[PDB]
Amino acid sequence: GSSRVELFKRQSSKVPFEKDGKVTERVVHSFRLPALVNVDGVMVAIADARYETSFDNSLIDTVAKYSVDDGETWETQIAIKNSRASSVSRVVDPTVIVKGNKLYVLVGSYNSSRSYWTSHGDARDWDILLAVGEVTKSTAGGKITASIKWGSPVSLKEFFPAEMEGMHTNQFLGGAGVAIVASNGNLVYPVQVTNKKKQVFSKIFYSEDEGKTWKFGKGRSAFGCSEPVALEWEGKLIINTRVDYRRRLVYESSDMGNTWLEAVGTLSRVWGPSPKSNQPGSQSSFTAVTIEGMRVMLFTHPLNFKGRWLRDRLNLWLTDNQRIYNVGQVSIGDENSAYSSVLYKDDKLYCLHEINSNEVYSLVFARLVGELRIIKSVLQSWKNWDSHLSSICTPAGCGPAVTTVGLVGFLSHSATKTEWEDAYRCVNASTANAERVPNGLKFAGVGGGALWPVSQQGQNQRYHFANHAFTLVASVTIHEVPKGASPLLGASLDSSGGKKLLGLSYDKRHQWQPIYGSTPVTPTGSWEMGKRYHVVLTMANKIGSVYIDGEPLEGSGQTVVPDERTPDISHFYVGGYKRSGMPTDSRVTVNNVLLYNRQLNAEEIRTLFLSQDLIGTEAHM
Repeated sequence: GSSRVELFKRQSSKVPFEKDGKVTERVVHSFRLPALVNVDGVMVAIADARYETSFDNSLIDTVAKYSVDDGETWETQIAIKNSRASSVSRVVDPTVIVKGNKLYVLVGSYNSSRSYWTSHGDARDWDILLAVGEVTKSTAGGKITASIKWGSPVSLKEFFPAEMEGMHTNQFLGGAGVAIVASNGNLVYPVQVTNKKKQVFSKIFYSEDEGKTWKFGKGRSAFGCSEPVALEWEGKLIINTRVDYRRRLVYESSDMGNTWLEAVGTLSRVWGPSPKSNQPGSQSSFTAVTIEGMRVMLFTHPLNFKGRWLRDRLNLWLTDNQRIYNVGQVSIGDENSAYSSVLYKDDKLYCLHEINSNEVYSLVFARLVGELRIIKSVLQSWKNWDSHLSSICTPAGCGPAVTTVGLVGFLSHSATKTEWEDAYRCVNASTANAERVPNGLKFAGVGGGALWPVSQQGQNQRYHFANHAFTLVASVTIHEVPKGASPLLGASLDSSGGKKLLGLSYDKRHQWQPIYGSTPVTPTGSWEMGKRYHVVLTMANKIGSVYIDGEPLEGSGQTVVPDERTPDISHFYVGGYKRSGMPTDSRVTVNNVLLYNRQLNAEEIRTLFLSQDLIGTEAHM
């Protein structure tokens, strides 16, 4: 269904180049840095127009295209022009906010420097400009048209302090793409800033007065975070950052960037910049939108299988801040496709992104028909499994409802010869020696069990939250007394399962063996063969607990990770290690595995234990 047109056409599309009072249509080398938004039904595409070469330090104006026929035709204009002082004069990384009929565009402007802004030792070639574009629509003679009056840029330099906590400032740019209007009316731009030590960091730069004046939040990301892109979610700014050669860092701020906290329990470090997460990162589109009644976030980044800056394979992601789903590749085949901008308008999905051959960049305008289709299906799957659980009439008359808050994965009835199927469709677990049973799998034999990947997910690690906090729940039944300690459930630190963050085993004397990190295991309680047991493992604040049938076990509530270090879980193991190299034999049935991104409370745990017979997806198929 999806279709595209080369909309900003390299070495071809012309723009009105204005110098010293004179305007001429001028062909442009390369187009980059797409920003695609909506203003009262008017579609607006803003970007770099790189006249002579794709090189960063060269002649660049900020181009605008606009369409009132959902992008079948466009008008073309230059939104902002550089100073024309020299052949490297340039306005850069145009960052857009829409509020009412106004386009607020923020750009760096450089007169003559022949080096990348980040390499600079002073602020002698730099200024930070804001220009406002006023969109007007007309209905003359029954023809819907639009026009945009671009005001003169204004310097916001007076608003950049010489100092921030522990440093002296140098320069700052917007993070590019599209920024936002906060619910309180504030213009909010995430910004990339340099200090005299040449560190790059990201901040929140905001206006409470329609851009008259600006202020910076006192807080900041870690050093090395550039081109931040932001959105607002349940009252907080979520600042999504690029870190060259490292996983992307994601932050949350509830007070206009005054205080920043890494989004460890949701989105930070999920997205790698390449298969080995050892290459340059990218600009990313990141918006919060509503689709079929559901508030969600869309996020794009290229997979960069090729490496360096080529950045092939622009991929789109969908999240409700709990589950994270891979929509798929937006770009075509293995073309280089780095920067992008996703717009949801009148229930249609679009993307303006780069394609680059031989360092010559064009921007394509794609109708993401196939992608939105996949999105709605996944979203209806989410709403409906949350509804299922939610509608359950818990035992003690109706009890407290089963929590879906923070629930990320659900392994139940649906299964396959070699995979166990996630109800929320994001991450399946692989299985071995498993026979299907109502709402679960029956496992047996050395090498049996199911593995639910964490770090093993690869480049994009959606369960990364597990290192900071989680609750893994399951119903289990043991079918033979073991010859020795054998596994049922757990979070493994290494490939085997031999090193465990937190886990439950069972032994030859019919006692439970909970494993807390590397602490010596002390057996406890009692279990009978053939009895269905409820198991819950929680982990939070470096403390681990293990519950059976709703009550904690012996020693529950122990430290499982040293103060200093952050864990790096490899996978969860269910009903065995799923490893041929591991000598144990778990003859067990696991049903309804649940995974939450927080430690459930007493009550939630009791509820789940009481409703084990009801959550299973067998009929609700």
